[PDB]
Amino acid sequence: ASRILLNNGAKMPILGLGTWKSPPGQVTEAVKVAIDVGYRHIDCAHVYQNENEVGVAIQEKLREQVVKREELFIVSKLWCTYHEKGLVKGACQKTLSDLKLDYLDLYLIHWPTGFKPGKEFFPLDESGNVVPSDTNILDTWAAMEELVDEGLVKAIGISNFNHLQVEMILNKPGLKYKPAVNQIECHPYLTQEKLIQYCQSKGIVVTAYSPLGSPDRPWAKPEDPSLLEDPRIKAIAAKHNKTTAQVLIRFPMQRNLVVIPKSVTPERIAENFKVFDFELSSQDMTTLLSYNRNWRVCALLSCTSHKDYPFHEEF
Ligand SMILES: NC(=O)c1ccc[n+]([C@@H]2O[C@H](COP(=O)([O-])OP(=O)(O)OC[C@H]3O[C@@H](n4cnc5c(N)ncnc54)[C@H](OP(=O)(O)O)[C@@H]3O)[C@@H](O)[C@H]2O)c1
Ligand SMILES: O=C(O)CCc1cccc(-c2ccc([N+](=O)[O-])o2)c1
Repeated sequence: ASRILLNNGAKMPILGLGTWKSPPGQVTEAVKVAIDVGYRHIDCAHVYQNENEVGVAIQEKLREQVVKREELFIVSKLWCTYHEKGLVKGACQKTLSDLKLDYLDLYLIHWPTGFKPGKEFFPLDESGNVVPSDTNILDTWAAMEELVDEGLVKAIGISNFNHLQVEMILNKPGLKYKPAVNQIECHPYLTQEKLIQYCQSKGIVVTAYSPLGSPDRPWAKPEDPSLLEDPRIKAIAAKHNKTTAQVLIRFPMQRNLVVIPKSVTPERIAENFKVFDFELSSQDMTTLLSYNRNWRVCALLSCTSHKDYPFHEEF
């Protein structure tokens, strides 16, 4: 099956196109190509600074009648500087305006860490520490629930929440809507078994981000581990007559995850979608899981003292 059922009753395509780091001059064509070759889920965020350009592509394909709005699954995320209850709606509305949509299929709290509101996405003190917000995440969640009730979003969820943070949302007094999704980093070097099992056991769908290990991350070092170049993964790919990237995308799919590889290269966008016609064996899956080394692409030193920093806990 190409979609997974969410706890709001909607179906979410298990493959989507990522857009973090997609240059604004290239992302419009990337999204157009993606839709042309079958993608029906785009992962966006205000902090990526390219939602207007993503929106241009979506709008053209809707106008062209290449795809109906009901067939698309568009995801965006509430940035850290908008956790205050009174800022949530405006942040969502700005994203809707940029994407040129009247609703989002899914809106995520991007990180559990709230930051001081202002123009800067990462407000810093004079010593380089991020400046936190005092807004309780449970209050941010209530504000997210209001978006469902106002028709701006069909589903709400969370991202980069650890198990205790997920539990805190699930245990919120007066909880109205459970989170539909937790979007987290996940790949063979950070397999996330514990957190995934917990989320799935609660009916929360997990989306795997950076499934290729984010080789274009700005802080990449030459000596870092590289999934795409791992000869063991290359060997599994060769056995199946697929590329290493295709194996890396298929892997989370077979764990009942959604996966959102990013590309702005038309040939790769197409390659990355050709993952529905082969199966990794259980042995392949266990072998890929065995490569776990708790290696994390996405975490910032500036945030490590924030009270809600998610990655101190084991999971
Ligand atoms: N919620 C969060 O906090 C969070 C954090 C990180 C990421 N995300 C989401 O997850 C998406 C994916 O993660 P990511 O962008 O970090 O990294 P990724 O999808 O793991 O890797 C993207 C990199 O892989 C390259 N690539 C793509 N397909 C390839 C292929 N078939 N062969 C070889 N190279 C290929 C891309 O190059 P080209 O583009 O040049 O083709 C790009 O450099 C993001 O774009 C974003 O939407 C969310
Ligand atoms: O958020 C995205 O989707 C991409 C930008 C990014 C990349 C890496 C890290 C953090 C980030 C935001 C907050 C923290 N933190 O460690 O608490 O890290 C944010």
